[PDB]
Amino acid sequence: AMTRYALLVRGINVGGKNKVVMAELRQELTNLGLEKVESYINSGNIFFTSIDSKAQLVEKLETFFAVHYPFIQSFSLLSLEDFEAELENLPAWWSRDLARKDFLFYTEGLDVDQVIATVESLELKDEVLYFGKLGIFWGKFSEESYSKTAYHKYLLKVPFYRHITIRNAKTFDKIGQMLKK
Amino acid sequence: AMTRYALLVRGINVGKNKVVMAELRQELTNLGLEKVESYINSGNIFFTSIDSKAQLVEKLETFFAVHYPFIQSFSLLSLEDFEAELENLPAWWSRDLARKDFLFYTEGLDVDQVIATVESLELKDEVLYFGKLGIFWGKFSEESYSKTAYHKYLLKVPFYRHITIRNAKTFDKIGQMLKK
Amino acid sequence: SNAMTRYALLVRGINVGGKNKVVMAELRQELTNLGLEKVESYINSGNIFFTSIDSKAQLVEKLETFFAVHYPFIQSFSLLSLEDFEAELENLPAWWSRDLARKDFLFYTEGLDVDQVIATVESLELKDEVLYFGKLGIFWGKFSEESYSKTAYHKYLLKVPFYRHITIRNAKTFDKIGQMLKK
Amino acid sequence: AMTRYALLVRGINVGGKNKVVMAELRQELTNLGLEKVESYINSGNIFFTSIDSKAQLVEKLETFFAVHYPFIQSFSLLSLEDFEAELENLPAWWSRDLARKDFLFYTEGLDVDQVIATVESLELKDEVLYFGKLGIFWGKFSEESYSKTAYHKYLLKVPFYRHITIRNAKTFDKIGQMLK
Ligand SMILES: [Cl-]
Ligand SMILES: [Cl-]
Ligand SMILES: [Cl-]
Ligand SMILES: [Cl-]
Ligand SMILES: [Mg+2]
Ligand SMILES: [Mg+2]
Repeated sequence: AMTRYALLVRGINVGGKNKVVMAELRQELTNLGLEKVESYINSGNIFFTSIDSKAQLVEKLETFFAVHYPFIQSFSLLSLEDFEAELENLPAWWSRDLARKDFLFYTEGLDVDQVIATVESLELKDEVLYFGKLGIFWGKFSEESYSKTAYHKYLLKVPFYRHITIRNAKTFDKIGQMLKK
Repeated sequence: AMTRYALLVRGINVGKNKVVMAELRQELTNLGLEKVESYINSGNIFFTSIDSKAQLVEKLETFFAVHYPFIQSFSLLSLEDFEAELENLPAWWSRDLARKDFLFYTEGLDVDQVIATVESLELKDEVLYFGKLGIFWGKFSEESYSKTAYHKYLLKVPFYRHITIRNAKTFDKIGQMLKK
Repeated sequence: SNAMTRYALLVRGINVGGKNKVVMAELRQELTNLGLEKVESYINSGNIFFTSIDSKAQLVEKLETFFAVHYPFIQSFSLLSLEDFEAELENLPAWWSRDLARKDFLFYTEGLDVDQVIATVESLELKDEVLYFGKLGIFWGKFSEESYSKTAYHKYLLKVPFYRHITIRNAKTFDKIGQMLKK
Repeated sequence: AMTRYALLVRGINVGGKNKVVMAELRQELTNLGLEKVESYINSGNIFFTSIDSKAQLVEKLETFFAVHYPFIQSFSLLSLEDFEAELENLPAWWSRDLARKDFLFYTEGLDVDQVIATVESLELKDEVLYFGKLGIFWGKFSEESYSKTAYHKYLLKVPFYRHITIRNAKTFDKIGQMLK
């Protein structure tokens, strides 16, 4: 059955490199046979519909990126049904006005249980996190204490850093909206 | 364009101020720098980037302030910068002086004030030349070394923690790593 | 022989450390040309599923000959049927479903002297861990990340002669293998 | 191409600790994917063949030792081709009947410029040394004068001591033959 997906990528359109023009990428994916292709902002949030199996889509996209955008070396790919399931188990604090709220989306092929063990080893300070099914909800309470959080101090040190796609809560919401189309 | 840089830091891996090179190289890779390499353990890092130098300096300052807060100055220079310096080496820089050091300037340094401070020192059995990236400073003899301004006065200057000192062999190694 | 049987073919050591490269789409096509049917793969670590009515002995010989020519770094493999796997599911340790820090299944490979593997494993001094010898391999649970580096699993498995002749999968992948076989 | 390497370590199998059982280590390295793994004596002379890049092999071995033999903090890793290049430039005195002939092999990551400056600072007596590509050839001529040599009196003082891997000339020769 036709399924809608969100395809999220990291590390693009920053530092004057890894350039991806959204209009071009939407056209490319349309030309590969993905339907109703849309995007949001410029960090790599792509939505499309397909009847192909998830495994087929992952192989297609891996092949496409390896040839045409080889700096895209990880991506998250999740369905409307996956996201709806996540929306049924949101932390109560996720809706509150914390200073910063980020969602760390897992990517295809990620060793999630190892990520969880690594995150669990960090000593958390003025922050709260919850392991969801598509990624990690991670809230930091205050701009006063932000620089002392494990999020701020240690994320660049973790082995999984380039293999997660990080978005703020505003974009997390928008991803859900765009999946419902 | 894609530019190769040397990032040099003072005061690490001595006494404390611990930095594991393999960790730093991976952290800088995560920060977005490419083809990150290091030489020995005193803080000689090489990377490629097409980002503007001003954005590189800001990213690195922010990075060190969180991850290695004892790194409170650094030198950042390009291959092109180094090659320009190599075209105006003092003739004495190639001779067997007892000691030869290069004092690399750091980002944000008030170079004109450094030059005024250094010119105020009474030199003895030594010669120095103000280059574009820093100061070439040769001391002729071990016998006379303890009477040199380099020995007697460098710890007395305000700019000491804001220069990165390397010996001549390491200065050459930095150029070779930039050219790789 | 006599019935169309669904098999899992598991290999170790591929697509890691910048070598031992196997492209899944290529392998699926090549095994289809070899005469295996409905060939599917899970992820990239070497988990292949196929259907065949050929005898297991002939399947093993054909696969050995195939790898020797096409992927000579594949020097052992596990080959098991849906029936085999369902039999293993009837005999899971009670702790295998619990929230241990790490759970792995060490799948035996074709031609392996299982009795030697058992004797070697039994010679190891276990610490914060538990293992059970199943039909298709060894269930091996490690209770905690804080004690993991003191386990025999961690300290000694690179020392054993059988290491390159078992195919290690985590419990989540063990489950996925069963799901892929049952399709 | 398949390349043969020698992997040399120091400080093992002495002083009642730092135990490495050669048969175990050979098996471990085989299990990591290294081929035709062999060893000589018990001081840490291992030989293996691989298609992996030198950089890949260094990282593989560093990671392995840090987890499984953390007292192996340095190592020498050199190819047949490296050794053959060294064999084209042997000192003429290396075949002569000196009382003692040793080779100080450099290790991965060693600050070789530092080592060279430190060694050059020593006052040599009845001995001769030559700086090769892979390390230092160091001959002591006579049993009667051995106790006055810098090799005997000063080597233990150097900061680099635990970061080089010392072999006698017999073992140096054997390393070459095991490389093929
Ligand atoms: Cl965002
Ligand atoms: Cl000043
Ligand atoms: Cl004087
Ligand atoms: Cl020896
Ligand atoms: Mg847990
Ligand atoms: Mg001769």
